[PDB]
Amino acid sequence: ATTLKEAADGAGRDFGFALDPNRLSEAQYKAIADSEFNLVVAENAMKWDATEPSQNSFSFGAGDRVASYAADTGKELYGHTLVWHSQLPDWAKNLNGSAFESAMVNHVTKVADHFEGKVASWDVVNEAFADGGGRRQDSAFQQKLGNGYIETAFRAARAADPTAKLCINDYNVEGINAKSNSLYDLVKDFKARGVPLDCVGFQSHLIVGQVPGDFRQNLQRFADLGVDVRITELDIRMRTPSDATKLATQAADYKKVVQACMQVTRCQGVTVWGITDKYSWVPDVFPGEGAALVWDASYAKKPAYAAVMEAFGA
Ligand SMILES: OC[C@H]1CNC[C@@H](O)[C@@H]1O[C@@H]1O[C@H](CO)[C@@H](O[C@@H]2O[C@H](CO)[C@@H](O[C@@H]3O[C@H](CO)[C@@H](O)[C@H](O)[C@H]3O)[C@H](O)[C@H]2O)[C@H](O)[C@H]1O
Repeated sequence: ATTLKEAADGAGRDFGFALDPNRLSEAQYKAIADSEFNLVVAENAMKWDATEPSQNSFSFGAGDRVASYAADTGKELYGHTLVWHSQLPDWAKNLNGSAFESAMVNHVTKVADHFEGKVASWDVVNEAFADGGGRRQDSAFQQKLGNGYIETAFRAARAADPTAKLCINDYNVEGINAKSNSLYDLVKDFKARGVPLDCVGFQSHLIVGQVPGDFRQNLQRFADLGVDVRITELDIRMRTPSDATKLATQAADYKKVVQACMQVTRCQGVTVWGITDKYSWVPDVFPGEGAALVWDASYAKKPAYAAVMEAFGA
């Protein structure tokens, strides 16, 4: 293999990236997107703010651009995300009770219907749980609808799209801890009761030198509930600027994550949360952190690149 795409293809797995469709007009970004990945997810274009800016008025141009990119380049398309507490438009936050429930249901229905037969899998619900266990505490969905909203969302998604793989996605659930235990309980419950649910996403926004040693064990116990698993938003951030030591540790870390996936038969693959450090979300959220991706800000391959290739068995 001479590309990460070839390595993943050869392994029978997915290697994806988070796309900003506006960056496709930057030819270097498009060249790498085209050649190095066999799956794409919209970094932002399919979120609620991006798709339903006012009640029952939809703006699918950006999401369609991502879908068309996937179809044109023959990549799997992964859908992110139907229900998420973050970036929720004010019009939705202003609704309550049944009016809010109906807005959620309408959103799930219209977005899943719009992309039906193009999007292969959806993050139906994103970030429902709390670090330390139990439900997230700053969510409009949890606060207005309570525990049942997750099941409502999954059933609505299946009603709209009978075949798409329906996933729940979260972060800080890579190791076995109170948060991933809560997520595990729900997955087991849903499968026991026949609630539509096909997959679990592990975001894997990790810090350099801190990959959970129990990641494989955790992925495996989820797979054993009878669902697929996926590493959905991998990046491994360090204190900037990078140096040789940090880049080597980061490379080792990428290898650890991709190997954990390789070691679990139902792990569909790994998606990294962007292409280049140039555009990574990390520096804006974490002051003085960054350099989290496989390409640097000048689109040079970092040591992480060879580590990913090696881990896919290339
Ligand atoms: O936080 C990282 C992950 C965590 N898991 C779920 C996953 O969805 C999340 O992704 C991040 O999700 C965040 C919120 O939706 C995104 O951050 C938004 O990213 C947007 C686009 O970069 C930012 O706003 C943009 O600013 C630009 C100014 O040059 C404008 O061009 C855009 O129109 C404007 O929307 C928003 O302030 C910011 O809130 C990040 O790009 C995206 O990487």
